Amino acid sequence: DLKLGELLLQKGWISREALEEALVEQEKTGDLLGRILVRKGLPEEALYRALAEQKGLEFLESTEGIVPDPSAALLLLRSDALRYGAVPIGFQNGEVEVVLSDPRHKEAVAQLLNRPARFYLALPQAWEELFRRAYPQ
Amino acid sequence: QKDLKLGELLLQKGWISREALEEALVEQEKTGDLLGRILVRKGLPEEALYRALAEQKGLEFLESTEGIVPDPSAALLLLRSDALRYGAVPIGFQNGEVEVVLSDPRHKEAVAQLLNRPARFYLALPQAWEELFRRAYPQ
Ligand SMILES: Nc1nc2c(ncn2[C@@H]2O[C@@H]3COP(=O)(O)O[C@H]4[C@@H](O)[C@H](n5cnc6c(=O)[nH]c(N)nc65)O[C@@H]4COP(=O)(O)O[C@H]3[C@H]2O)c(=O)[nH]1
Ligand SMILES: Nc1nc2c(ncn2[C@@H]2O[C@@H]3COP(=O)(O)O[C@H]4[C@@H](O)[C@H](n5cnc6c(=O)[nH]c(N)nc65)O[C@@H]4COP(=O)(O)O[C@H]3[C@H]2O)c(=O)[nH]1
Repeated sequence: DLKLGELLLQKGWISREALEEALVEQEKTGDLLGRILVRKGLPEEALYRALAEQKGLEFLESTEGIVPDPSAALLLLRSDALRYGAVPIGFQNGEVEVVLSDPRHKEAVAQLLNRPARFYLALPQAWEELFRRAYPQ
Repeated sequence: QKDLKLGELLLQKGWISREALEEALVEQEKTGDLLGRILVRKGLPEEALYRALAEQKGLEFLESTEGIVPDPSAALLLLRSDALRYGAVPIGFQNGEVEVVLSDPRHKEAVAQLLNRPARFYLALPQAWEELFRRAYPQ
């Protein structure tokens, strides 16, 4: 499995020197590598596609057409949906479809859901819009 | 940003190296291929090409067309044959401008002259463009 910097280097979004400079910057700042690269010109959508590939998620370019199934939303308390950044939106072939806000949360969410699931990843605004739709207050 | 060449823009953005751009331009010297086509074939992400080309012609790059509900009244402003020939899908209206999604930034001027009215242009990747076209203009 590839690290994020290598995935992006291979794709050609960043240069070798750019990756080295970002890693050197991270040694002093503690920032996530992805945030540094985005600040230096990596599109956020390109970052998220690479992070999705690294964790076996499907990146969703848009959430606007999703109609959240209330039956699926039942599988997480709203408080858990927010804290874990996970919106169950529906079912497909006996799996619950779940949209994550952060690929790092895949494992924690999957363990908790404890059932076959298909994981998606969405950018922060599209995720928030989808979350409010599925879990209205 | 509208005054820079494609290579310069990609260099400025950190998406191409000076070496890669030199190679591509020298090969174009012999082949006459479109420059972005050469760069992509040598490994430039197609989306990096489209983002730079969008900046160059003042177009808004669309990461996705899947959330667009094409307004049938805007689609009337182009015959289907023109929509496909010019690679332009009129999708709606905002503030008295028509919103138009292009498949190729090089066609912006020809579409603008034809529409003859205030317009807001977008650029979408080929697959995303074709999907939107077929929705706005079923056969
Ligand atoms: N939601 C979100 N998640 C992000 C972001 N950036 C990175 N991640 C994810 O969070 C994990 C920790 O990244 P890190 O703090 O930068 O720590 C990274 C980084 O310090 C470092 N390193 C990362 N990439 C490379 C590389 O290409 N070459 C070398 N030599 N070291 C790398 O290894 C550590 C683990 O790398 P990864 O396996 O890829 O695991 C990454 C990656 O899965 C972001 O902006 N947003
Ligand atoms: N849909 C689409 N459009 C594309 C593509 N590649 C380039 N274009 C666009 O089409 C125009 C013609 O580019 P070209 O035939 O390769 O002709 C180019 C190229 O031969 C050359 N040249 C291009 N970039 C550079 C550069 O950075 N430095 C130098 N010295 N010469 C360049 O100057 C000419 C004008 O360049 P531009 O102003 O950028 O104008 C470009 C650019 O707007 C593509 O792959 N797909």
